[PDB]
Amino acid sequence: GKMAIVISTLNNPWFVVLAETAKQRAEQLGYEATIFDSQNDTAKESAHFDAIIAAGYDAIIFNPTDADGSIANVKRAKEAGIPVFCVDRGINARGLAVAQIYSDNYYGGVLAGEYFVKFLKEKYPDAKEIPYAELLGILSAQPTWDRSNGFHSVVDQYPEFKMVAQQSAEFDRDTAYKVTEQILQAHPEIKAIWCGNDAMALGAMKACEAAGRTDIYIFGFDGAEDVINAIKEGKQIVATIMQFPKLMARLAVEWADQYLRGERSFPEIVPVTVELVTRE
Repeated sequence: GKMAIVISTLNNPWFVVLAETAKQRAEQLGYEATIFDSQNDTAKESAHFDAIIAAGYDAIIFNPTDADGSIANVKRAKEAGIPVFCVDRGINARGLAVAQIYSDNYYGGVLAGEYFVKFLKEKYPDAKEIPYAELLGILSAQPTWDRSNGFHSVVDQYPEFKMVAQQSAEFDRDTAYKVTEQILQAHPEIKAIWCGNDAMALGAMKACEAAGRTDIYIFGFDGAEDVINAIKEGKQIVATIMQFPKLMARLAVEWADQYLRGERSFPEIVPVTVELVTRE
């Protein structure tokens, strides 16, 4: 059998790992697999779907370019009797894809908020107020808000923690440096910074270092090598959340295999868990 891997782009290592891992796993499970690159263009994606259908692929492993724009493509595959398993990104429709597998950003935010409170209440057990800042990801991106909302679902229950600044740094390291530099001038009372990803945590740390604010504790998300090393080295970044993209890609392929072997009972919306990383 053959599986088509339709990836949103290959211009970012995150997506390359997803596509290549899926192809590898399909081959391990005895299938042929081919990667199709949509190049962040829903029209290119649509053309790939039509080619894939015409060529009679047995399953599609899909990373959509747009949660709305990609719906019609999955519907055409469904009408052609080709099962679709989404990975990393989803579509805003049910009953079309067999399953939509994604990293549990909301739960990661919950884990991060829990540790934020644990760590900071250990450092500051008596403080009436623990002011902090939040760096958001890209405002239009679902992961931005799943992470932030998860964090706040925990931290907002502890009124002593006071968010005195909240701003996007675009999931970007250099932007986070600039934004953090400004936040430190405007809100020097902060004791901590919660960051929607590791790139932004690294930028925040460099801004803190430049300001001599080595006392401020920083919390991130992704499990990037540089942040894991910073945490392990006892730097002021003290936590992150590890994601498992290879497990996500492999799960989509494994479920596709299971489906072709006759299984039909799959949940449609499928979070793949994440894990807290700390000094200790």
